Amino acid sequence: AQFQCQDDVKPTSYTTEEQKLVDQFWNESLIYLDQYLKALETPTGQCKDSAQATIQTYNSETGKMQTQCIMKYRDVELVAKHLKAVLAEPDKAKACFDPQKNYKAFPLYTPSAHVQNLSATSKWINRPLLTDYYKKIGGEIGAAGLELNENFLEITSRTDTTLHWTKDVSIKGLPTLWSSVGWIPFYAENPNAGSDRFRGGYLYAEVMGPWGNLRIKEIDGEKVGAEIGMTAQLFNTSAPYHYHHPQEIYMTLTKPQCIDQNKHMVMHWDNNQFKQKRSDNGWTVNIDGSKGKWKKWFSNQDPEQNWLTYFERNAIHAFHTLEGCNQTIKNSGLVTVWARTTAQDNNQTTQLCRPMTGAKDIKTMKPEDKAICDLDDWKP
Ligand SMILES: [Zn+2]
Repeated sequence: AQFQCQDDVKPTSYTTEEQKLVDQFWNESLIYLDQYLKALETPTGQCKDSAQATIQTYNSETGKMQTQCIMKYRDVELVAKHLKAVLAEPDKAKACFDPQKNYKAFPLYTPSAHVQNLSATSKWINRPLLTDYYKKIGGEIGAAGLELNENFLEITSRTDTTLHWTKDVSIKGLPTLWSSVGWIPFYAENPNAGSDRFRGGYLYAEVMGPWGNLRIKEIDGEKVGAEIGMTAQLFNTSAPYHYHHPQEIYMTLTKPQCIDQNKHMVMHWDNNQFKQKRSDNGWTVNIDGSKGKWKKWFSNQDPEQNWLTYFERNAIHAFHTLEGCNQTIKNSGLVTVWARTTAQDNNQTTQLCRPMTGAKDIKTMKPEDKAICDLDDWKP
């Protein structure tokens, strides 16, 4: 196959010792992506040819979760095709791989010196530390960011990968990968993103994609939509309802300490539980989960049974860690393998629903608060 890299992949020359640091990073990236392919393709549940994914946590007509065999989606099928191509000719794919040591698009971080010390590669890349970032920010956002990043290894180690993976894709099994990828405090500076603790207690990283370490633009003239990485959300946080054009996949790694520690919601934009009104080339979606109505929309997440979920375009979704033992545990959270399938078409912006009661209530947003989501049509 023919690989065309993204335009910001620049030729590089490493010393012999530096090349070994890159190579270990690359090798663990390939394990991660091979395990990702196997997680998509290995049959589970009542699916014969691929993994069974939750696509609605509450189907309005059945009052029950709704699933689909994940490789029935053509965009997922193409991710798998492109992963197979990468794994079949990794020397060619490696031309598009870079440790992002001098990446200019935006800042990338390592959680802490403790996490940095997990690999010679991470020490060499020498990303700025999130413990320094959040000490400077201070306040309640900084307090949450310190709590997450000071305890990052413990939070991301409380995982069980034995049932749906054949190798430990967590930070324990792939420490060079998890310590060297670029971590992004995606919500820390977003005043619309809800509570201060959620904003400081959220991180993601991208192994493969238009902003990852592996940045392939096209394979055999096909645009690579795959965008694959990981997320970490501190316990006792709730996110605002989210939506966006790209389809999205989460695989839950955290082993919960109570069945309701980590709850998620995904419901299609046109679900009859919401109120929709046509807007100019879009939809206004009003969400009223008040007075306990939200509870039936949210499902428990775990690495065995409810481990896989796939979000169709503009599906409303949220991750919620306030219930149950979130009020007794410590140094815990929700850690996942994360992906989007169409990162090179339509609007990649992560959209946030907003409180119906105005900006005054952003800092307490939670599933029970009435919200408005301004969805845009995507291109066919
Ligand atoms: Zn999302």
